[PDB]
Amino acid sequence: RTADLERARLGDDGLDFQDDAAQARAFAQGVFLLEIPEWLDLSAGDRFARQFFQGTGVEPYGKYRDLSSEHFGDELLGYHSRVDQLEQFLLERRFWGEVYPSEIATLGEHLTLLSHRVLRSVLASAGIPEEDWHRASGGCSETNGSYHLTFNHYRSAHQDIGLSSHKDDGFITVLRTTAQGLEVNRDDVWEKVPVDPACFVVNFGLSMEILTSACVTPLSAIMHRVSHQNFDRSSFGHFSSSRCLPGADDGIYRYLPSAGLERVCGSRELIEENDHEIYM
Ligand SMILES: C[C@@H](CCO)[C@@H]1NC(=O)[C@H](C[C@@](C)(O)CO)NC1=O
Ligand SMILES: O=C(O)CCC(=O)C(=O)O
Ligand SMILES: [Cl-]
Ligand SMILES: [Fe+2]
Repeated sequence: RTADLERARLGDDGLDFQDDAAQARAFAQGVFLLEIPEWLDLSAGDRFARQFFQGTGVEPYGKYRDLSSEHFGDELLGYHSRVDQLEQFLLERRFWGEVYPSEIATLGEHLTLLSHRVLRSVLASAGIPEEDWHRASGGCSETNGSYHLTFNHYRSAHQDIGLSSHKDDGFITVLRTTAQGLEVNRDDVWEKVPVDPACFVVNFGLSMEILTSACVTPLSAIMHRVSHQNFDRSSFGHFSSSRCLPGADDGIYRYLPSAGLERVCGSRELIEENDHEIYM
């Protein structure tokens, strides 16, 4: 009932699995483990995930509870109480420097560059021509995408599932979890994702699935969920999406082999539709 996931590392040539078969399975499963660089400090992010929901009486991060979507002119952002056990703080990179604590913005920058390197290995392995990467990824093949650094707290007193089954919206999710509860549906069976605090969980979102749907090896956005938590749980994730600013939306594309990119929908449109289905 626990998934047997491939483990990878970022090395001198990019994303290194144990062998080519291991990489192929990992990309086919749509989820794998990525070793956390030894120099990367996650302790401030872990603390933010434990505090952000607690209010201005709890230092240094409880005050972010007070920052609702209105403060950002973007309904996606700020503090959100979900219908599941989950409550969240979500912030897109254009606000990190102004709004996040400086050490949290730094964490977001590290993860953006790490995710950038991961995505480029995946795009190369898909055989998409390099000059199409920027438009295909809505800027994420460089550092031009939309990036959400999102903190999660599961309220165990709520008699809900932790987080309903869903696919992420974008291309790459880098997930930091230190406690059980994350499950994946591979081959129509729910399985627990092993907990390894020395690794990130990496998966693909809907944009990756759309982008590669006409390729010889389509990559899937893995269905996942968080089971009902009897004790509190927290985590955070870095989400890479096609640039989805209000007014500057880069679009979602499917790659047609030998032809080029065909536009499928808007990036914000996909995020809004997906969030709608996840919860209602
Ligand atoms: C783009 C942004 C979501 C903005 O609403 C990004 N993309 C995702 O797919 C998930 C969505 C849900 C599970 O987390 C939120 O409940 N989280 C993110 O931060
Ligand atoms: O908390 C987790 O482990 C998963 C969070 C998640 O899947 C999400 O926010 O999209
Ligand atoms: Cl609450
Ligand atoms: Fe998710």
